[PDB]
Amino acid sequence: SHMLFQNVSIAGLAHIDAPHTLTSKEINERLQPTYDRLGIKTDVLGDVAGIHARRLWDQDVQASDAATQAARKALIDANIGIEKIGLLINTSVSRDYLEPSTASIVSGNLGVSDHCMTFDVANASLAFINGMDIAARMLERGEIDYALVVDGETANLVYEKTLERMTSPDVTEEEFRNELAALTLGCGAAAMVMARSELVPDAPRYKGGVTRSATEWNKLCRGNLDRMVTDTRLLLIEGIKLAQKTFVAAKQVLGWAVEELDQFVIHQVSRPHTAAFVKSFGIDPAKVMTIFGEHGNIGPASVPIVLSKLKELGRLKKGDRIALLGIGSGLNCSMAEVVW
Amino acid sequence: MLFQNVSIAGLAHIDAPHTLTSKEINERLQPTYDRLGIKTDVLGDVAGIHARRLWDQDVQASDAATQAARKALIDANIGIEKIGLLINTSVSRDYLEPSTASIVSGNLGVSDHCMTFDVANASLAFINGMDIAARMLERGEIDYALVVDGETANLVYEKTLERMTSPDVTEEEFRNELAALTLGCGAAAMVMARSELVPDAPRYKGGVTRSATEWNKLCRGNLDRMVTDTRLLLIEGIKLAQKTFVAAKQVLGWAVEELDQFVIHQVSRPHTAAFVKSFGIDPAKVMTIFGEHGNIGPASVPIVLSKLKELGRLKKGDRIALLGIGSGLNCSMAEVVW
Repeated sequence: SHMLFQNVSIAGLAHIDAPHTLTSKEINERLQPTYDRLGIKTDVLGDVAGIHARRLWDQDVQASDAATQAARKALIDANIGIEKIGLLINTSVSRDYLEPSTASIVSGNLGVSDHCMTFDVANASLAFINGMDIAARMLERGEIDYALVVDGETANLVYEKTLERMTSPDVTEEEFRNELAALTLGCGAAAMVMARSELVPDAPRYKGGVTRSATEWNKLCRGNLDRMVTDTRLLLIEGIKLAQKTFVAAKQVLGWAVEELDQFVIHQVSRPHTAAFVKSFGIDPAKVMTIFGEHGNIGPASVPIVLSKLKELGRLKKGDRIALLGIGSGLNCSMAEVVW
Repeated sequence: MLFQNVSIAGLAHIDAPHTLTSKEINERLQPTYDRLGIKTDVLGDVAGIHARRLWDQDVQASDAATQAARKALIDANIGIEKIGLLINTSVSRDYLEPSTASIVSGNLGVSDHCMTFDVANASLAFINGMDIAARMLERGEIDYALVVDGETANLVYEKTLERMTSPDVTEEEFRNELAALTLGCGAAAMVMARSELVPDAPRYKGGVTRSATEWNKLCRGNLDRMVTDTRLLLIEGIKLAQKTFVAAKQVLGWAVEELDQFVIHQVSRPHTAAFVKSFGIDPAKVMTIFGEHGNIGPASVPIVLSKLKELGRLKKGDRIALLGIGSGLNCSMAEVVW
């Protein structure tokens, strides 16, 4: 068995795209005097990072609100009412308060029953996979019939404040480079209904996968509500090394061979970061969908949003072996498999 | 259906070093007490908090959680390389990203096989963390797990006290920020393990959870502010626990008299007393540290359990109930057989 999940399925899946488009052209327009003062002549966002646009919410939209929208849509996709949900896990980096959990707020909005167990899981960009794993263990045991995993991300504040700091006449080069990665973030939401396979015989199967870590690199990317500081160079270098370890483990327990997988759903930080990843592991780029160019990095929601879009586009066929890959601040790297 | 192969290998707690008494707080609030015409000692006489502990300046949650974790490892007689999972369950947190757990892990020097993340669920998160770890242990995914929790309330005291002594504050502003002055600093950590590795260790049975998420607006807190309505929390919490007991006194075969210890999360002395009274619980079987330490959030339950252990109180076979009502509302009840 290799400790892989049995009889755990995905009954429903949905994503929400934030409505307001913010182009990198517009951002560069604001940053140009700082660019000129700093001697920067290259479009670091559009040409280097490879981000042309990202999406934002309204100011008054909280993480719980975005997650709730995604959740209502996932339930419809699974054709079930909220009364069937026995577990709700929120996995977003963004959060309303220190307490209560964002999950309890979303659950309050949806109207879960008194039997519904809820809490948040936080683990940077890999948290949704952690949420799926935690749910999978309860579903496999048969403690619950259905679970919701939800994730709403809000980057409005970090965009507002970073742009203000970076347009300061007294901003330093170092501070500018430190905070630049925050301008690759985007808003969005995703939700997944998981279920015991007996209940949804034709639904895709979730097997789970492997995790490797490098927690001595926990300082590389630190973020709060209004600010994110990132060592992009070291993230690339140490990320690839960690992914290498995880891939070796993935071949051991998942029996993976790149050419035998049909889709790779990869969490993305930037275009060259992804290209380095794809190249180092000999992956077919035609099996790697990217939304980064127009939506940017949506944290832990990135993986399920891309998966949901793949389904929406009709790219997933019955029998397709789908790899869920990611490197998250930690450092952590998780690799799991979905059989459509 | 309960957990069969899950044990508690190690347990530890950290008491914060600095004492701030309610008498000392009241001296600072006295000019505001003399305005507004307030003559009641709400902290000391009503809430039942006479003191709390604060960390030194610039101590993060991860620092406190790291301290507790080092002690829990020692109590368990294992090195950090044995740990396959580390969960941080604290309300307090260093950043939104990355996890506070990854920072604690980096401090400890966990191996590249160690899985880490945070769990947030108000005062119940430690029990959530124990359950999540318990399931991985039973599946054979890991042999040892660390559940850690450090809380810091230094900033929320500094900020609230600043506000309360401002010349513009009203009687209603004042009252609604007394709740923050019932919080305390502290940290706890637990090592959990597969039972065939630790045959003498206490067994963890798991438990039940009931929720009333319709009341998620009652207690909202951040690092520098907390706003509450304690009165509503009391009635609806107890009502929730009653539903949880129906499930608890069914799945866990629970009967109040046949339980040896009650490790209960405390919001205040009156809240605790009403709970004990409502369910016919022997109050002698309910150890309390609230009077001296205040509310330590989700670390409260493991801290008291650790203190019970250190006292050499618990005996083999003791049936211990971990009980808590958390912001949500959530109510979890679990059993540990010593």
